[PDB]
Amino acid sequence: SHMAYISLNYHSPTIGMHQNLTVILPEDQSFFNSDTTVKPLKTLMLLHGLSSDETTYMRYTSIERYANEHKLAVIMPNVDHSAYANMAYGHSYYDYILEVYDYVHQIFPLSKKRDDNFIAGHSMGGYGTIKFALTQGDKFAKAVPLSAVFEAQNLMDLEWNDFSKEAIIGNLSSVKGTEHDPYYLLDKAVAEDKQIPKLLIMCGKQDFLYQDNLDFIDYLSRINVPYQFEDGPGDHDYAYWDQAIKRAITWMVN
Amino acid sequence: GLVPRGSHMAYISLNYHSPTIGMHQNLTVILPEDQSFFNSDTTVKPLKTLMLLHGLSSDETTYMRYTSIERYANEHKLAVIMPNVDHSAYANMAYGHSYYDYILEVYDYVHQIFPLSKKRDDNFIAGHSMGGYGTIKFALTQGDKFAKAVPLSAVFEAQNLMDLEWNDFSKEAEHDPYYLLDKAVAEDKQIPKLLIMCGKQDFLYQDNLDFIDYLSRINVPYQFEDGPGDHDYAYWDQAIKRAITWMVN
Ligand SMILES: [Mg+2]
Ligand SMILES: [Mg+2]
Ligand SMILES: [Mg+2]
Repeated sequence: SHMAYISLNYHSPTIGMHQNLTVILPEDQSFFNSDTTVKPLKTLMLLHGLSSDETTYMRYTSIERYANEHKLAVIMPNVDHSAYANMAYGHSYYDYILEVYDYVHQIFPLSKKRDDNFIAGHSMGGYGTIKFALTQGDKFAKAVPLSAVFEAQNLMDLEWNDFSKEAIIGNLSSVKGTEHDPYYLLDKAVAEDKQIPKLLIMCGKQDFLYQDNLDFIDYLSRINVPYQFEDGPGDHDYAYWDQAIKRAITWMVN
Repeated sequence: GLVPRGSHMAYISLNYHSPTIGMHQNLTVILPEDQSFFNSDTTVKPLKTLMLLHGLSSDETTYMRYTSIERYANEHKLAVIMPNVDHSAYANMAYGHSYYDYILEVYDYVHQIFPLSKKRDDNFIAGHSMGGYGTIKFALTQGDKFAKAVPLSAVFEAQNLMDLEWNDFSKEAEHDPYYLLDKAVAEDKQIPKLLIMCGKQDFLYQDNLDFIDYLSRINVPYQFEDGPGDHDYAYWDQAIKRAITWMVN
């Protein structure tokens, strides 16, 4: 089992500026044989939080080692703070992550089947994960929010830069009951009979978001949305996300 | 889903384990951002592709740093593949007789995993110094794979291999362009269109004049472009600009 480690710098049409991506691509024998078709890989979209970039999971966890064991391609895009609340509709975080998805599935040998595509992330990346699970449920078979932001008030506790923080403060009164509120997205997804990915939700018991995580899964239980929840000792850091992403990858592929 | 306006390149660094040499190797790939790559509802448009071979004083980043090749390739919507063929890697490939195998492996791998045209008319090869020697060898033994070949300031023997502080054991431890040329002409093999370049102050200028004289006598067509320049990236920057324009037109 071998992996190709890829760094990609490209101009993003959605954001309108350059963005970096990390891609780890398992080596498959079909990729070296010019006479056979490529065998498409299972693929995880992995979303970092506000103190990270496209290199942090590589540096602060052993994710590549876990992915190599399970022959899992992983896509780690850079996410700028301004993507979440400073951009116009159509040019925001949501659109950008879907652009990354489309681009890497066009240019790399990644499966396009729902059963072969997963999404995961922590903190604001866990907010991203649950938003994509509830709006792009036909795209991802499984979703793993880690130490996730589920509530509007959580947003004021985070490490936003100055320009993004000003947009967060200025639009806070507009989050609840909109497409930016995970609870609203959840209620809507059920109503439109949308596919919801299988959910594995994880949080450490010392995390400042732990109780809001319990509140979210309690609501899931009350509206009969299936999920698995795993907790244990751990805080809001990569010592926990290293352990959690190892467990998540095993769960995803099996 | 939004698609690029105008011409942009993706800059890609790839590290992969090579089945051929059983070692990890770096590649640089510059890949045009074609609109089809951002539209999930269309088939990808395969791109014209250059395999570019650096010399023994370089690595897979040197062309990026010491020329403006990416700017030239962006203008002409050309994908460029720059494998590491550095001095230690080449020494291992030459000893194990795996150099052809490695470059062919790189070719096959990038055409499998990236949206690169597999048609001969869309595939080119180029390189300078020992990479020009390599370009000539691939032109004469793999003429069916490349429509065009551009040797820059080529050497015609692998003596530069010895220009490292090898120990005596390593020093002591069909690769002739002219033999390969005779063979290709005798057997009526396909030879790519040839653009041969060398600067007039290069120590290798006379060796290149000797080679094109032999191509004339043996009736192999070519274009030869020369001018002021020495054996350096000031020359290769200008030469690869010209080569890329020639390749894609
Ligand atoms: Mg973070
Ligand atoms: Mg965060
Ligand atoms: Mg050389």
